[PDB]
Amino acid sequence: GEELFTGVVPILVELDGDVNGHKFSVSGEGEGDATYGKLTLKFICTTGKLPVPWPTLVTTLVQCFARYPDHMKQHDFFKSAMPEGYVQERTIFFKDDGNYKTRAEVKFEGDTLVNRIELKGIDFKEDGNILGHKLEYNYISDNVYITADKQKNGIKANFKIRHNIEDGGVQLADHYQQNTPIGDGPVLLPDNHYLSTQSKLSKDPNEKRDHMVLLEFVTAAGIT
Repeated sequence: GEELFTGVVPILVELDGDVNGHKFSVSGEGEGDATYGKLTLKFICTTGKLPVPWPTLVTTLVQCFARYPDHMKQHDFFKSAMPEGYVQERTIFFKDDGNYKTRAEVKFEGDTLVNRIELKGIDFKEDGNILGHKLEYNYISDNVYITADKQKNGIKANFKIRHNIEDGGVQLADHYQQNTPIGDGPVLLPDNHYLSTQSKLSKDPNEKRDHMVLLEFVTAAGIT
């Protein structure tokens, strides 16, 4: 499975979302180079204006592109599930606001790594930081804490994203994650570790559609 990642791999992302009844879709394209933990992606809202902030979608919109140090390669669940892929599910609780629930299938379609996602958001405040578009657009950086889930032959993870708000404050997004293989072959069930992830958000100055450019680095850590 890891052999599929030694070079540059094209990526396609497709998301359908509904947040407090606001429906939208996002498409993305780019490439990943797991040797360097490196992702370059561009996302477009294909239905018009995105009804939530782009930064709140970053985590939802391919952790198989993590750089695992040589000494940790036996702990890389994500690549070990390929090419058949895995189901990635989250609940994302926005403190003092609504939540997202997401279900994605991440797998190869030929030579392209595809992430197909459905997102449902409920209980948001119409004037909160999310539906009110009060978040900064710049960077997200944090650590994804992974543990084995022997019962689903997969993994769980938990992490926090501390989104900066335009007034100087913070909007916390508490993430709970589960991944389960699609296929029936052996997978690597890891010791506890984390992915150190840095996402840089930008705009394509020639792009008139509502969009997000992402440069991301993802590195496994936490084992000696």
